[PDB]
Amino acid sequence: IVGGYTCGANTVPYQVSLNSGYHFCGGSLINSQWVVSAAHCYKSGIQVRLGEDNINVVEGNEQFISASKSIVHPSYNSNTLNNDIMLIKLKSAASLNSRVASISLPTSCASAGTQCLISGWGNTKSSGTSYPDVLKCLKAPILSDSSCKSAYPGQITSNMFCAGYLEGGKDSCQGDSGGPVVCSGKLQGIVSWGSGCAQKNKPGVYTKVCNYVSWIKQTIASN
Ligand SMILES: NCc1ccccc1
Ligand SMILES: [Ca+2]
Repeated sequence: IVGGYTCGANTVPYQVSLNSGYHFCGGSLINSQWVVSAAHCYKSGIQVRLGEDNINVVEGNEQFISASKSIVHPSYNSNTLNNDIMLIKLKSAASLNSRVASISLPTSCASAGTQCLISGWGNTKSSGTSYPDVLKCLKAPILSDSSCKSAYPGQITSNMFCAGYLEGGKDSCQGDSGGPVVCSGKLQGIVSWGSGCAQKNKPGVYTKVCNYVSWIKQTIASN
């Protein structure tokens, strides 16, 4: 997250870190045994780390649980990033508490102008590289479909939305991928892609979660 703020320990209780020897992507806990992330975060050997603040220090609220199963969206296209969503099942159910909690799925899509909370352990610099130890946060509005399409000609599908600031300075970044965009207490987006971080006229692009609620629910019901 570039241009954000320190969230505060365990204040984003649905935020998970995906670890394969190191943090490599975010995700969102949606029930005691399932995480939503980005399909482009897929790999084998995932340990889901819940209850994290500093990802380099054991601070006492962590739960580390291996994945038992990954399910990349049936229609994910890694070239266009259309349908950039995957589900991860935990080998055991997480213990839910005030610091480790699921986030509600949308009942309805969100509209441009809605404020949302974006979070992660990704790069905090738009030029160069500095990766934080503690969780970072950014409040950002959803942008209109027309603004998003103007910023990225030929690239925005019905499964994507832009959020952030056209002027630059505030955005998600590499290492935030897969993490949450929460609006009004609902998971509306997944950190997906863009062009660089926090550059003028290049806002972040997010997977539009409301389009996937039926698939998420029916996948969970049979897996
Ligand atoms: N600045 C948007 C973004 C997020 C994650 C990865 C690449 C780009
Ligand atoms: Ca920790």
